[PDB]
Amino acid sequence: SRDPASDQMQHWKEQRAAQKADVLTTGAGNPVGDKLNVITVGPRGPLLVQDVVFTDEMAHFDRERIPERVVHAKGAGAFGYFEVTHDITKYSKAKVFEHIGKKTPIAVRFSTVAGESGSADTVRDPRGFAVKFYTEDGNWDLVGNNTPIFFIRDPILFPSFIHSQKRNPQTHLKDPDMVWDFWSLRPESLHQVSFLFSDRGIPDGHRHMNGYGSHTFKLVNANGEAVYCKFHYKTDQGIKNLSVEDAARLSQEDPDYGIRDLFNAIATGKYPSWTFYIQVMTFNQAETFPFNPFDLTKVWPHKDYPLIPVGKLVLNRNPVNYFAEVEQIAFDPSNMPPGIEASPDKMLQGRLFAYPDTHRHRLGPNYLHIPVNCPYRARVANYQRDGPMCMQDNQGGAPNYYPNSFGAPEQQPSALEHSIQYSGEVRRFNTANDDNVTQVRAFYVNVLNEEQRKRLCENIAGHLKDAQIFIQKKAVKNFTEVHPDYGSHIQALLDKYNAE
Amino acid sequence: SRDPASDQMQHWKEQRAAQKADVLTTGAGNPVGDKLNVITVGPRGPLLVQDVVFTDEMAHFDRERIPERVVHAKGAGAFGYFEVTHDITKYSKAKVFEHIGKKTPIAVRFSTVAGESGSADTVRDPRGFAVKFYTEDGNWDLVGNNTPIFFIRDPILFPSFIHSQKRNPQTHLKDPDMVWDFWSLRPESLHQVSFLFSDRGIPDGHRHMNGYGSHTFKLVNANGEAVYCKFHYKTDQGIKNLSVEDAARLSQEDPDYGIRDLFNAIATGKYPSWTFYIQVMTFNQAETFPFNPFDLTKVWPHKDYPLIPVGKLVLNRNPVNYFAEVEQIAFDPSNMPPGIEASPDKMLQGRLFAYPDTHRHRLGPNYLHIPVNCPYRARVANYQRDGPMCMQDNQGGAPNYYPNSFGAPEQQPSALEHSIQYSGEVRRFNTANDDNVTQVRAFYVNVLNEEQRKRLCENIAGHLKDAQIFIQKKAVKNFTEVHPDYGSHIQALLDKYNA
Amino acid sequence: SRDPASDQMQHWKEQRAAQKADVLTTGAGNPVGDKLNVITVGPRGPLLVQDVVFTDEMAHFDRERIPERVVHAKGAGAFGYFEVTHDITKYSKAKVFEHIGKKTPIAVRFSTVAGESGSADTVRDPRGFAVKFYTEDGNWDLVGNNTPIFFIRDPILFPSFIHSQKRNPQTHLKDPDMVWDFWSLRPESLHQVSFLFSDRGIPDGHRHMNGYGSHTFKLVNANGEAVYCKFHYKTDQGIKNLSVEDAARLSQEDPDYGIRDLFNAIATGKYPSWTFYIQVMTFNQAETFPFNPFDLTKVWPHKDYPLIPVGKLVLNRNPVNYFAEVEQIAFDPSNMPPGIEASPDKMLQGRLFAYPDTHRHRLGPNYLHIPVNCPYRARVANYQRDGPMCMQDNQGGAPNYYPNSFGAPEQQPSALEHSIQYSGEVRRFNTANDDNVTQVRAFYVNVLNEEQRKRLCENIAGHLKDAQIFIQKKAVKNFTEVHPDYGSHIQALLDKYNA
Amino acid sequence: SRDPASDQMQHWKEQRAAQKADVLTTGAGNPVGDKLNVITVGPRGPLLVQDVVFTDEMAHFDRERIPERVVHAKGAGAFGYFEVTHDITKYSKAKVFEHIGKKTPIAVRFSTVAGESGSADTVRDPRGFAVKFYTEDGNWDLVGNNTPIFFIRDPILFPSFIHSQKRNPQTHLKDPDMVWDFWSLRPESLHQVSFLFSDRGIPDGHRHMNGYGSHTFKLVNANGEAVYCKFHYKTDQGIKNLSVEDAARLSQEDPDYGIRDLFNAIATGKYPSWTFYIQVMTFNQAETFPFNPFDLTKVWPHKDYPLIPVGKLVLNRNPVNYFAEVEQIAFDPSNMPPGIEASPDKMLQGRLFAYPDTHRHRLGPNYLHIPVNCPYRARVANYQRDGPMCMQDNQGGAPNYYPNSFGAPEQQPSALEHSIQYSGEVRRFNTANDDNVTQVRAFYVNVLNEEQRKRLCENIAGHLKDAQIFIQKKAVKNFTEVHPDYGSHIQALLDKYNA
Ligand code: HEM
Repeated sequence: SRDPASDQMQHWKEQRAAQKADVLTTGAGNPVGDKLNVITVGPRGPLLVQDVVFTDEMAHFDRERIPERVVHAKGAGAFGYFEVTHDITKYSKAKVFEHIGKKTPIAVRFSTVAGESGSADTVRDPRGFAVKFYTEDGNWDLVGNNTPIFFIRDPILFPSFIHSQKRNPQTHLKDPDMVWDFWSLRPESLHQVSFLFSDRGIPDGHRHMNGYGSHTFKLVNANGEAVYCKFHYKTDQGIKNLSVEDAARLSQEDPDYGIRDLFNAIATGKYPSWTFYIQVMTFNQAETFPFNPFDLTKVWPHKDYPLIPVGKLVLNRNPVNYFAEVEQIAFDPSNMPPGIEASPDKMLQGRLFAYPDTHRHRLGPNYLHIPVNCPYRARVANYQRDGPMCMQDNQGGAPNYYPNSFGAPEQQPSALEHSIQYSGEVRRFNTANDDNVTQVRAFYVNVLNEEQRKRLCENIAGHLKDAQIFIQKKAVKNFTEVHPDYGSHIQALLDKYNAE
Repeated sequence: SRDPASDQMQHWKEQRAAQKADVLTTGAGNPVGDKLNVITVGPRGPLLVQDVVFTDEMAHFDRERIPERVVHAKGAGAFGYFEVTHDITKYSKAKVFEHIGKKTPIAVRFSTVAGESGSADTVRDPRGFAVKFYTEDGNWDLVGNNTPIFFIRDPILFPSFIHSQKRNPQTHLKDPDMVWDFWSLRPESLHQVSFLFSDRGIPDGHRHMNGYGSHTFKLVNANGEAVYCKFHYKTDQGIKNLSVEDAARLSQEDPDYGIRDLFNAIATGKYPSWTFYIQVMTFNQAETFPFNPFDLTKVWPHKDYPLIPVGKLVLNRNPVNYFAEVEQIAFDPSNMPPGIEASPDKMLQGRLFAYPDTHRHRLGPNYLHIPVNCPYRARVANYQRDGPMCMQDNQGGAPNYYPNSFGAPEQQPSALEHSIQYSGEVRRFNTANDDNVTQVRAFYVNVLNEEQRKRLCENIAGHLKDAQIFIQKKAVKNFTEVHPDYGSHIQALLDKYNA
Repeated sequence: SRDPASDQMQHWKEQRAAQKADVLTTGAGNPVGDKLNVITVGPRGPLLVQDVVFTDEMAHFDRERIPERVVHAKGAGAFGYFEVTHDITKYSKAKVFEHIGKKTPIAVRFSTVAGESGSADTVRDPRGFAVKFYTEDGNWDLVGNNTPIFFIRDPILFPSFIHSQKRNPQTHLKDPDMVWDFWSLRPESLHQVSFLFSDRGIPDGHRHMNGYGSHTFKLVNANGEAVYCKFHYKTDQGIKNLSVEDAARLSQEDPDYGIRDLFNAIATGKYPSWTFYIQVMTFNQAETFPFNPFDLTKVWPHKDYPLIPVGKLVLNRNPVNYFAEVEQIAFDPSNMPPGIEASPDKMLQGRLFAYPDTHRHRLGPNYLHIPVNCPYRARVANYQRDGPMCMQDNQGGAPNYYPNSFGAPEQQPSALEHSIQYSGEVRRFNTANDDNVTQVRAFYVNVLNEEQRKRLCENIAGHLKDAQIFIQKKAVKNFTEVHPDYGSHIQALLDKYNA
Repeated sequence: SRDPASDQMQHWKEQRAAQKADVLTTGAGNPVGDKLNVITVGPRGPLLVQDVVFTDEMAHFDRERIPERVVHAKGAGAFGYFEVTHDITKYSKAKVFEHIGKKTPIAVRFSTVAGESGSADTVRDPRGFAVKFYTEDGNWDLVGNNTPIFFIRDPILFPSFIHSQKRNPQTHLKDPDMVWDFWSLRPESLHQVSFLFSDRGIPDGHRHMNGYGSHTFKLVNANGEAVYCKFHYKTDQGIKNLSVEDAARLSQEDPDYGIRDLFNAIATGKYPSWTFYIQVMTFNQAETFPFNPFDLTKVWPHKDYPLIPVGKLVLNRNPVNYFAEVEQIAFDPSNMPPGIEASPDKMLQGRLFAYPDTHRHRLGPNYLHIPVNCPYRARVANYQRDGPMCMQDNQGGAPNYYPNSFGAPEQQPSALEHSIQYSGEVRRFNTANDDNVTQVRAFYVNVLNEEQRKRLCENIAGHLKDAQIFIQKKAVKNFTEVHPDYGSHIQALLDKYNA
């Protein structure tokens, strides 16, 4: 008897008490007489095409892999439910918040960012925290990170930013030169960078980290009244991080540390919890705000905008088949039921398209048919048909054009989006200098203390030292802008490494 | 009011008595407030990405199409069942023939060959007749034509043959030069060609034609006793053909004539029936045979090898969704359950690979998950895992390696194939001159009569006339070899057009 | 002898003078000893996997097909060039209009709409006229129709519209009930419908018809000044249309009529020509305009906005390989270089996404790498990388992020788009009643005459008759709205067939 | 300053002396005015679809990934050439061995086995060593490992094996239970296992390990004379392995150790070298052979079958774009030009299908079009056409069927394969007990010494200990068979960890 995660097979066999083994068939259901030997003419003769038992299995085996997530490749999954503990209907009408005590099945997948499919879990990198709500009014995907902000505030830079974080095109190796060249050119990433290289940079598992929606969403109540908000879910298991020494060791001792940890916790009745809160901001305050409420590189102070309890997030069920329930799960930020809408956030606007579009590539056009993704707690009925690998009945033989005089599904005028009044030219408004220091300075100071500030600079210089000097300079100048000590301290550390 | 096929929508609505209209939702299940208008900034402003309702619908619509079958593109489908009427267990042990009265669900798809997705039904071209059996011991796919023979007897020429029958690479139009060049170079196709251009060349619907497995298959009884055979299923609706004049008209009047014809039949309780027969040849007669018993360009005479009743084939249900139940159904000749095996037939040997292979591209690696294809009458339990669009539970968390000491599915020693002894060199044995006239002559003479003979020659000349002269010559030479009158009669008609 | 199209193979062979035949290799380049026979153990033995020559060919053959266009499936292509004859640089700064006498290689593909890959050419249906300009400032695609307007003015209905125009979900047969139920619910379709069922409904070939960009575009000169416009290209061969009878016959006699006709013309130095014109409208008139200048269901009168000659369109080259140069060619209405931009036109706004989106599914994510589609007359240099089937050098080992301090490509501030001021709410503005009879009436009256009016109603009634009475009424109510005579005349004809 | 590998971007910038930066364009070649800001209505307004610049870049970025190799995912690549140093023409007629001094361009990709794309290099696992020769007679792919043998000898077990080597279906974590349960059930794996857990198990880079073809191949000379053989390429840099402690540290310090190490070597004119040898066995000795000459779990003793020098392998060129030149390169063992053929080896037989098949899925049906894969030193001319992403001219408008009378490519009777006479029943001959200890016992003793023995038993026990007891027992049992001391020693170590 070892950890539950190790006795998977042992427990699976223990479930089959007196039941005899199933009959080994092919793909079509035909039984196999011998699957341990290939057909040949003579004991030492060639293999003939006749062996359809071989090909069948082989062929499929040849198609086991699928393209990995362009980002957030390495991750882990689990299931549970979401419970409403407080009434916040005066803000949103969403069926998911209907009444207290209302439980809604959910799905969650944690992950890293730049790391590829075989990468290690315990490494400095933001964390992925996506939640899928199977509500009556359709599925609701809340794709969030473990940090309330981000490096850039314009989607048009994302493809590049990520490129910089990955491997070099020619060498296929991590390139500090790329990582900092971009960062040193986009001083807006300062905030997030400070947060990334801090202690929260390497959480001690998926259960010891918080979660935020990150972007600014919009909420609408049964009276068409709208208000902005931010989603936050605090770990009831406490915030815990691994030291640079431990993460590095575990990095190779157990690359799937995060995976194992989560699985064993659940398998042993140690179901992980998270508390759901929302920060509210009326339209009025939205203006008075000293910054761009929709600037992903900014946060909403808890003093002027306190968190409001909403419910609880609980994970009490591991997946049965990783590939089918995790690797295949897809979250779409556009999946928002009535009561929840988007906002003028550029990064959010650009995300409304990237995901569904990429899913049609990674999984397929009809990826919403795969169980995990299928909105079973709803009733899909529209005018879409066909597509490769079309499961179900393709909606049978119902009219496939709207409108029509034959009782086919109709639109519901109560599901209408909220309307806002905008005005101005239609152009590319430069947001490069939307103040990339203030909020950062307040963080380096008040938020952190001596120890942290020291460790932080250390963490940074340890990495930034491996870049060219001309890049090192730019970065420091940006850091100095945040605070004179923030810059110098790093400079001092670099001089040491640069020395020898 | 009108034919049931025309009142589809009307009947669908009629089925919804008091029921109210379902709520229109996006793909994720989210309800729509208005699907008749896109979101814009101002009544005359641009469109914004925010409208996911629009993109959701559009995006999917942009991915409705899938690659059509490389062959037998235009077809029709229907469902029914197979019923055993006579006991033939002394030949095969297949669970499908188990006991008399045993009914097994089946699927059928009729089709043409060269014609693309938008082609017309009533056209001179072989007909496709595939039957999928959902038996306990797995799915059984009997893919067959409406003709007992074929043009070539070697798979390595199929790709070319089909090419010659399709459009020209540069112009994209049917090229008579291509069609006859290949045929004039492969006299073995004479048999099938003679069949093709005869009256049966254009059946009057899919219900008035017979079906054959064509290939020589092997049967294995409960005692490891093997014997060869050939499947035949006769139309209980009689054999009817359309005249050149009629087929031409219908070719444009109603291109989907076949589809509509079948659909209304079933819809009107006029369920089509087919009688199942099998020709048995023992291993002994297998040698005595004057030809190659596995030669696809040769038939088994009903005199020496009479048909043996097996059962009935009935189609009593139209598909609910064409794309889902028909355009997506896949048939694999490899799908043969215990009791039925393949044979040394080259053309079939090459067919054992091509289908499953082509299916993984047309539909996908896990196409066997698509309902119509999934062998629901059996229990799939192996060590295959993953693959794009993986439905089901991927077999859950069960051992994924054989062997193993954890109770995973095991092989069944009783499903072992039948063993045969072979011997000789492993090379490319030329089968180009395996006699391409003997049976063909006996066809042109005894099988047909004055009228048919005349019409046939006419049908041929009418087509071959559009090809180059030097090609015409070669073809005539090959016909003359079948029968002196066969050729000359053609040559005569040709001179007229050519003149 | 015969037409150049029929003697394809012949001329190809004639091109190989004393040149000996190339050596037949496999896929990887290895020579083939015999491709006419498969490998087996003994003459009558089974086939073995060893024969990779067989599999290599067979497999590929099993993957020849690819999803056909979701719309405008059946088409024909040709190549030529565009030449500027008049100076309009005072309107647009586009490099393609740079100076008079400037020639720019082009690509063109004609098509139908609902008809699948196998359908016939000579059929009542709007025609597709796309043009690809291989300019220095990138490729510019001018995806147009043979009609200046369309059935609907909102993209969110298109999916549905094309659905109704196609096959029934269950029967898979054209369904008049759908076709008219939709049209009868969207009176905005009247205009185009009236045009479609007119004599221009079935052009005699692709060379005897006009083309228009249909949508309203925006033009910007070297001084940031922008004006709206509409593209029209008239056939220098004249407007010719086949009669109902003729088209019907040809619909089956030669389903590739349009393909054959165009190929031969080019083949015999009868290079088809079209003249390029443009309708200009300043921002001022854009307001005064009694209608919505961006309403695809409207037209700009020639009296108020005359056509202005710009250049000539010449097709002087047939494709060498249909599949490679035509079936694979992709047009993106989004591909507009500096000097030409989009407009508030909802229909056009939605198209900006639909095309590139579907191309990545039909052909692949790197379809811009396919020769015909690649913008060879320009230098592609960005930060995009990887992707399935990545041809070229994936841009070598260059910085793949922007910005950077390493010399990678930089943005050109001279290629900025034109900025326009907007304002208002962001919602779905209902544009279902933007007047659907005023211009339509002006067409039925002044545009046509006695004959055409008679023929039109005839054409319509002949079709709308096969629909359900309750549906028949609706349509008529709509036609009566356009003109009392328009509706009644149809009504009269209907009562006849309904009898 | 730093290693060449780190100063990539720097050196690329250096190459661009006085040249200005290229113009940043979209996919279609259209220039971009600002790629640092998305278009929105007002500074804080929503984003609109008009931003094709955004969508273009975005959409593509969304399709950057492609399925990774099912096996050997984490690897490195490089280019160089092969040079014949010795004459062996008396054995094979392959154009690559033509004459001494003949240089042929080659491609190489080294790799691990179970580890995924992001895994670490310095890990205990066999090493991938594939070579692609761009010969005149087509491409020749010699796909080999760093070990001369393998765990299993029948391909039908491969899928399972690899399954056991990877992650658990439920937990997704390596499962020592799976790894050993299979291994303990297939005693034939012993040989390879012993090698894997020896010091050669974790090579210090790709340049310090040897390469073998592993399988038994057949050679044919100009006079149809055939002999069997084995391929071996020793490293001219000597064999060097990292310690368990060292590999463990590098395993996290630099997971791309192997990639980096190789790149730099080449970048600093330290071009790695490998010598090519072959082991010949006539048909006669093939029989007298105490074992099955085609048993992949056996090796050919250098005393009875000495290495024969053939040439030199050199790698003098790094890739420019990893994705394009390395991640996309595909090696097909089937690719073997005249002179080199396969053998009855079951493991090889099954590989003749697996690769070309898996490639058609991972890259595409026309993957042989991607440069690195295209056989540029040969002329591809066959009868294959179409296929998704069809680059080139699809062979233009040439006859697409065989045979034909128009000068299309023709087969070369001199490229016919070598024929062998086989005899016996066609069934699944069990090969589970083909002696799994003899050659292993010889390895454990004479091959290794005290140190190695101890270190091997150590390395094994270190891993085998994390498996269930019952599994531990079976393993030891198998080990004991090899040699009493082999098993006991392991039993000893085990007892300690177990207690
Ligand atoms: C908003 C409505 C429309 C939508 C969403 C739409 C969508 C499409 C799509 C998805 C394709 C398939 C592209 C491919 O796979 O190659 C297509 C092709 C085509 N469409 Fe439309 N279309 C619309 C309106 C029109 C109109 C009004 C015209 C003419 C101005 C037109 C002319 C064509 C032509 C010529 C093609 C063939 C281009 C090619 O082969 O790539 N379409 N359309």
